[PDB]
Amino acid sequence: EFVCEENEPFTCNQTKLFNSGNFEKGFIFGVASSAYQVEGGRGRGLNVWDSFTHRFPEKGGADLGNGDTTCDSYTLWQKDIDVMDELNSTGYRFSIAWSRLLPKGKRSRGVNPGAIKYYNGLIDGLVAKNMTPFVTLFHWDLPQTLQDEYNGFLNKTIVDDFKDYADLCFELFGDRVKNWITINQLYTVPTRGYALGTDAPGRCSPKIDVRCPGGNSSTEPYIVAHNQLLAHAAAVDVYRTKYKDDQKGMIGPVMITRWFLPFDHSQESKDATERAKIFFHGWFMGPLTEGKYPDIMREYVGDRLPEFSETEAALVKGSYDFLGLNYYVTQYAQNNQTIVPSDVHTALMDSRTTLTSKNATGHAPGPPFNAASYYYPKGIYYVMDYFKTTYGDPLIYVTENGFSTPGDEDFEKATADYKRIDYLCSHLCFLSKVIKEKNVNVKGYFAWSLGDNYEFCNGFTVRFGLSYVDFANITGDRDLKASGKWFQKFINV
Amino acid sequence: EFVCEENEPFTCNQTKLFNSGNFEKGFIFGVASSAYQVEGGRGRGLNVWDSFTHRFPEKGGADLGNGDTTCDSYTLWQKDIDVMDELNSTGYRFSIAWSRLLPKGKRSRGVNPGAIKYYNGLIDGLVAKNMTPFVTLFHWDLPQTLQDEYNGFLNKTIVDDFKDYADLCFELFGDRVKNWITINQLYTVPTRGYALGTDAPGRCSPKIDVRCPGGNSSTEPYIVAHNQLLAHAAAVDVYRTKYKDDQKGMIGPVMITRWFLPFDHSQESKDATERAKIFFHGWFMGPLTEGKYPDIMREYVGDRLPEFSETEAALVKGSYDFLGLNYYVTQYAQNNQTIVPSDVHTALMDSRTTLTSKNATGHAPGPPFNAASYYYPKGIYYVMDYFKTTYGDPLIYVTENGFSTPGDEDFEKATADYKRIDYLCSHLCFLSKVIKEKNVNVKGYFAWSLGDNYEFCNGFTVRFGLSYVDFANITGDRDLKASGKWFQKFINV
Ligand SMILES: *[C@@H]1O[C@H](CO)[C@@H](O[C@@H]2O[C@H](CO)[C@@H](O)[C@H](O)[C@H]2NC(C)=O)[C@H](O)[C@H]1NC(C)=O
Ligand SMILES: *[C@@H]1O[C@H](CO)[C@@H](O)[C@H](O)[C@H]1NC(C)=O
Ligand SMILES: *[C@@H]1O[C@H](CO)[C@@H](O)[C@H](O)[C@H]1NC(C)=O
Ligand SMILES: *[C@@H]1O[C@H](CO)[C@@H](O)[C@H](O)[C@H]1NC(C)=O
Ligand SMILES: *[C@@H]1O[C@H](CO)[C@@H](O)[C@H](O)[C@H]1NC(C)=O
Ligand SMILES: *[C@@H]1O[C@H](CO)[C@@H](O)[C@H](O)[C@H]1NC(C)=O
Ligand SMILES: *[C@@H]1O[C@H](CO)[C@@H](O)[C@H](O)[C@H]1NC(C)=O
Ligand SMILES: *[C@@H]1O[C@H](CO)[C@@H](O)[C@H](O)[C@H]1NC(C)=O
Ligand SMILES: *[C@@H]1O[C@H](CO)[C@@H](O)[C@H](O)[C@H]1NC(C)=O
Ligand SMILES: *[C@@H]1O[C@H](CO)[C@@H](O)[C@H](O)[C@H]1NC(C)=O
Ligand SMILES: *[C@@H]1O[C@H](CO)[C@@H](O)[C@H](O)[C@H]1NC(C)=O
Ligand SMILES: *[C@@H]1O[C@H](CO)[C@@H](O)[C@H](O)[C@H]1NC(C)=O
Ligand SMILES: *[C@@H]1O[C@H](CO)[C@@H](O)[C@H](O)[C@H]1NC(C)=O
Ligand SMILES: *[C@@H]1O[C@H](CO)[C@@H](O)[C@H](O)[C@H]1NC(C)=O
Ligand SMILES: *[C@@H]1O[C@H](CO)[C@@H](O)[C@H](O)[C@H]1NC(C)=O
Ligand SMILES: *[C@@H]1O[C@H](CO)[C@@H](O)[C@H](O)[C@H]1NC(C)=O
Ligand SMILES: [Ca+2]
Repeated sequence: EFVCEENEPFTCNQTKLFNSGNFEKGFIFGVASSAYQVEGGRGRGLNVWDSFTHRFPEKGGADLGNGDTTCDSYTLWQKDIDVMDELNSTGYRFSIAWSRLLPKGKRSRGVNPGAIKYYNGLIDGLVAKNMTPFVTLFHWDLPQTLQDEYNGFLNKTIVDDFKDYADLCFELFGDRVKNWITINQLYTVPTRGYALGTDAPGRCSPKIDVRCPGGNSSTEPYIVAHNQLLAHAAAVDVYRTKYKDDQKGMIGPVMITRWFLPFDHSQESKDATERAKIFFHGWFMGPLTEGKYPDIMREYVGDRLPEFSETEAALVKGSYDFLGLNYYVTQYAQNNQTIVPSDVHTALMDSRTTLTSKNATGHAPGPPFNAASYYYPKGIYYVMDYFKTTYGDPLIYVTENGFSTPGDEDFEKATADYKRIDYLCSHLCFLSKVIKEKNVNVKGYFAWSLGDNYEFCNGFTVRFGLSYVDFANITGDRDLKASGKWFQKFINV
Repeated sequence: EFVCEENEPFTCNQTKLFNSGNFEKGFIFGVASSAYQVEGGRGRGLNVWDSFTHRFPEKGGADLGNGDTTCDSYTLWQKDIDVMDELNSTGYRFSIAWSRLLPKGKRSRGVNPGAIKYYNGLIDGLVAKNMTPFVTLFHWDLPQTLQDEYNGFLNKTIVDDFKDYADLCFELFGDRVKNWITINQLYTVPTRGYALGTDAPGRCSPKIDVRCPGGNSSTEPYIVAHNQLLAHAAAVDVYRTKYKDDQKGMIGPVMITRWFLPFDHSQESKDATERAKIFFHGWFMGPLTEGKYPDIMREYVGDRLPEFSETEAALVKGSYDFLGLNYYVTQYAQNNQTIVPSDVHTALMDSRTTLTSKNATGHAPGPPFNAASYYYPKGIYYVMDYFKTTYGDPLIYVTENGFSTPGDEDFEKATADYKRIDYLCSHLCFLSKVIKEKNVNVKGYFAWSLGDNYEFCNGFTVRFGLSYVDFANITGDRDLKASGKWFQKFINV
């Protein structure tokens, strides 16, 4: 029995006391990436994130970076496998770019054969290395023409287009791909893309930001999330009834997870802490389980929250085989019953709560994570436990988990990412405890990311990768950082 | 009387004997640019050239450059006026970006107010500086969603969308803008964008280039050019019936002009030289004057050449008030009746001619222009005379004329662009001769370009501007090259 440390110093970076043997045999220790962050613009059509970044370069990052060239994994895909081979990664999570397979958006307008060859090459390369291909259908890279036609997910037309795109993917790669993920972080797009206007497509209220071409921020996020659920339900419907019969695989969505703590020792904070969990996670888990949003959210939002039809409710309910939970940090929750003017009101205010980084006394829950948050290693223990106890204990994979490091660090400092090692071992340490003590059904962990790449809304100012990628010499060998070496030795027996 | 020199050395760089007084008083000596090459990606939607450059970086230039930032005239628009003020330029030619005023392509989908403020600022700045606003409605920057919906100009739908977009421009800027241009270089888009696949949208035959997503190099160019005439006629139709009554302005198209010489002293070359002029110029000038395609083109192309309807023929005929001629170089023409396989045949081969840089004896017609051609100063004299005699009422504006300089030249070499001075004075020299001797109705000349910018299909490998723009320091002062100083002294007499 090992005592996991919650604050510095950390002894989990020693493989003598912390190794893969602390987890059950067959645990998936892997890495992850996103299509827009690695692939690039070559051989693919323009998507919504291209338009958002090009029109508002600051919104895509302070460095004004974009997903045009990044590390060019579309051309250097073999290099990613080489890094994984050195990492002994048994699995890998990547995204299929909709604007690559369907540059014109719709399947009827044509399919890019070069896209199929590229993805087949990567999948076959993983199979030759005996790596499990975790595939994300949608990673926020919606084709641009779809947004210019029916505003993307704001219209229900996207459900049919997403169905056809998913239907084509199963026919091409379903023979080898067995882990299908529909959408990554369902909560992110309606909140940061349709309420705050900080992500693509950039819709927000005029008072929230004049740069937004338009938006309401009080009705659009609920509409977009409602149509996303219908599209996600339709994709699961197609896969099980046509491809699961022969390919024998599972399909499941991925949710963003955060742990919540009371701001102080008051009952109002305790209710606000519970409300934060319900609104942040139950907003989708409720429909995923009972086919309807939580009653408290339904009461609070009222008519601004749409409702699923009888046909839709059956499809949405139980529309998952596994859950790709992603946990990064823990935040404190407090009560905020302040009435807000309509011009600046956002859907995030409907919970009547305020999320903070520090406690009432200014104490952090853990070591610093980024410029404006701190990571709480025990938070992942709570998140897995919360999902297991609140919902019928499902098959859970840690599809995304990582630590941000400043990009201005030189090669020696970036490779010596001992802080990244501390983040990963500690979170894995509490992950092992919750699997053992609480019997939580967690079988896979994917560190984010495989290598340094473009970060949404931040450009290249920070790095999440386990392997350093000198963007001045992207064709050069991508050496593994000290965190990468530790992860391989952690896997190695 | 000055003896115009056709080859080196050139004595036309002395304003003492060759100045603006050689032209009639009120002659417009100005500069020109295009939206995609100067404006940038900020505050505008994605167009077809964005997709072309992003998907095929090599096709957009060896340097892989694109129109994302270039000289950033959207942010530094005052700098362009300052350079023109230093040049004593009496006029200026610019383009209104369709993806800027209408980022979604269709007028019903919304109008960008920030675009209106930007264009009004430039127009108002020009008026305060006594600058003549020459506006090009379309400079090949078609909105991407329009191409992704109805294949751009390949469909007749483009006529209605272009009509509404042109109508909006007259309503906003027609109070001050009096020189409206519908399309720039009508011949270029069907040939280099739908036959060779070298320009946007990149449609070409599979054998011509596998990189092209698809196209027929023998049928698509004639269809696209047919719809351009319908779109061009519609834009003129709107201006005359609604705005010409009160605004009192002129609207006219712009065509690319080349002079042709026999390859050798044979009759077959002489026949081919006459055919080259008909196919290069008469393809549109014929319908613009007589309402029908040239008879020789109709016989040669046959069914692959479309025909105008009775309603369309009346609208297309006489759908111009002036003609913006652009002349750069002269090419030799020879006969070539070689039958080509259909899979590799291009529409350019329908003339049964071959265009060469040198004649049969290997002699160049003039001093070198670029890496693979030479400029013939007397060619502009022939073009004005040929257009005047073949097409009565020859109201002619020289909308584009310039000399390219290699980008690898350092700051000192680029500023000392005496080769550009030699090109400009000599072409202007023959321009004065044809105005007097041949009595051609030429009133304006626009040198290309105002400053160094992105070059289509070439990136930033070459420079056409009269003022040096250090692209590492785009916000820095844009000093005038020796050609810019000469041009000001040419006017300042
Ligand atoms: C006409 O062209 C000649 C040839 O370039 C110019 O003479 C150059 O002047 C610059 C600056 O005075 C010198 O650096 C060059 O060395 C000169 N050329 C040569 C070959 O020595 C002349 O200044 C130009 N004059 C006008 C009025 O444009
Ligand atoms: C663990 O971290 C400490 C922190 O400085 C470092 O010195 C040590 O080399 C690391 N060991 C391993 C095995 O990662
Ligand atoms: C595991 O990592 C080692 C370290 O380089 C490598 O040699 C080996 O090939 C890897 N094994 C697999 C199956 O990729
Ligand atoms: C959804 O699709 C079609 C597209 O033309 C349109 O008629 C309908 O009004 C759209 N609805 C919304 C809310 O945009
Ligand atoms: C401050 O944080 C600590 C742990 O980080 C927590 O125990 C304490 O309750 C917080 N302060 C208040 C007033 O709740
Ligand atoms: C409570 O909400 C209001 C408006 O939503 C906001 O201005 C205020 O800062 C919030 N309270 C705290 C402590 O952040
Ligand atoms: C959002 O829509 C509602 C419709 O009830 C309206 O009352 C509100 O003013 C809108 N928001 C903004 C910022 O206009
Ligand atoms: C870039 O990487 C390549 C790898 O093959 C190497 O040969 C080259 O020296 C590197 N150049 C620089 C400037 O780091
Ligand atoms: C452990 O590492 C060795 C190389 O040191 C490698 O050959 C072996 O395959 C690794 N173990 C597994 C299970 O891949
Ligand atoms: C002509 O250019 C010169 C630059 O030397 C400038 O000072 C002058 O004001 C200009 N004349 C105009 C714009 O009438
Ligand atoms: C445009 O082309 C498409 C076929 O891909 C179709 O919607 C339509 O028939 C065309 N437009 C018109 C006006 O016919
Ligand atoms: C080729 O051109 C040169 C000058 O440009 C001329 O002297 C020569 O006679 C020409 N030869 C032909 C047309 O065969
Ligand atoms: C004549 O045309 C054919 C096909 O376009 C080409 O292969 C041949 O080189 C041409 N002849 C000359 C002399 O260029
Ligand atoms: C182009 O179209 C013609 C007739 O429509 C056909 O004969 C030819 O094969 C086509 N070219 C290609 C490359 O398909
Ligand atoms: C950029 O240009 C400005 C003005 O020309 C100048 O003051 C500055 O020193 C330049 N900086 C660099 C790094 O070239
Ligand atoms: C010559 O330059 C001066 C500079 O102020 C300018 O005012 C004038 O308009 C220019 N043209 C003539 C013909 O003087
Ligand atoms: Ca770009």
